[PDB]
Amino acid sequence: LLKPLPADKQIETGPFLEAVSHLPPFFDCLGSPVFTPIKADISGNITKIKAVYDTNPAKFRTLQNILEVEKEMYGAEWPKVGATLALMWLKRGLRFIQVFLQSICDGERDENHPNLIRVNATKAYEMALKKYHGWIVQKIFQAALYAAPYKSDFLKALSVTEEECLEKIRLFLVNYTATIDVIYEMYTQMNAELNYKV
Amino acid sequence: LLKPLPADKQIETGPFLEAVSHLPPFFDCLGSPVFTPIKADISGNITKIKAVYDTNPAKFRTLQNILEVEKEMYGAEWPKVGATLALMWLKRGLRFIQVFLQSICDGERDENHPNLIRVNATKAYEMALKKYHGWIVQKIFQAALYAAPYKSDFLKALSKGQNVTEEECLEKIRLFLVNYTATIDVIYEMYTQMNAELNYKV
Ligand SMILES: CCCCCC
Repeated sequence: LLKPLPADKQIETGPFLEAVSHLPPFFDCLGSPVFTPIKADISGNITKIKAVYDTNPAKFRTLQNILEVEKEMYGAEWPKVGATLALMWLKRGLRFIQVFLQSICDGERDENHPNLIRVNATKAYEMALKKYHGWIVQKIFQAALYAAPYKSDFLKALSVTEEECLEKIRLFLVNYTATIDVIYEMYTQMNAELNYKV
Repeated sequence: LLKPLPADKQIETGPFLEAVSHLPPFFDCLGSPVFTPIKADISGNITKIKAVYDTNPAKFRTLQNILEVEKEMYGAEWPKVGATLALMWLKRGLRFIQVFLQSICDGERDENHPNLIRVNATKAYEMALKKYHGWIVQKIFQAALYAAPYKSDFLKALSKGQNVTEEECLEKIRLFLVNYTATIDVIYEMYTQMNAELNYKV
């Protein structure tokens, strides 16, 4: 469990990194090597933010410290630089995981094919990543969906019943959603969000 | 350039690793983020072979030493393990680069769609990797060719900064290919002789 947001809504870097380093394996529960590059991309971001943090933990104590310090340090290159860029991408993946799991927990599905995960992953993708992907990467997303597991199999890998698995997940989603929201609002407030497409 | 093959055809782990270290950036010359995971995968292999070798340059002096030693270390798990597995996959990416450049150089081409490299990448894929990829990854490869550059850009990017003609670029590549092609053929031969090749698919 991620720690809850303090009153001031600031996120301490070290403990954020520690918690989110546990999430790349989420993609291993999908059950196919097709999803390895996704895990590697999210891990990459985390590694890079950690590297910046470790150069000076006091100065980069919060995620906000990271953005404001880097903004001065890189001037006209910022925000397409350093840990600011890595976190800009990381939050999108983290949002995918949030929308995806929330959707599953809320019982969104295709009534004709309730044990697929297509409508949920497609929803998450739409809300988290689609806007930042060119048409070629979107066609790759579509191919990758044919590697998706059965919902029941994914929930089994995420592990002690299935009805509770969903409840553990709902409990996880509280502070996770709240933290991700704060990070997005931070990017918006600092005009650190970019829109280029891969 | 890669060191030449000696008489004994034993490939020295340290130089080889140093030479192939220059190759992952090849994929950056393709000009799209779509090829990044391929860069990362080949780099991964190189790094893993280095981590095993660094533990004892002497015991792992040769590529053939890696296979011999690991065979003993890991028993029934081998060859699906360590640097042997890493190089099993590395060789396939290296052969992709071999076949693809070789093709380009030799011509080939389509010319109902004249200056797209779909045909050269495709030959290279078929001959090096397709057999080890299941239908989803192959479908992914198909979508990824849409991101492939035109020929000239590619060559432009390969020599980038040095100031060369297309013709000059090509012959530089041809020169490179001699100890590279020879070296990759020897690695493939070693895997066959040591019964270290696996055929599982991704
Ligand atoms: C480099 C991408 C810019 C997006 C902001 C409008």
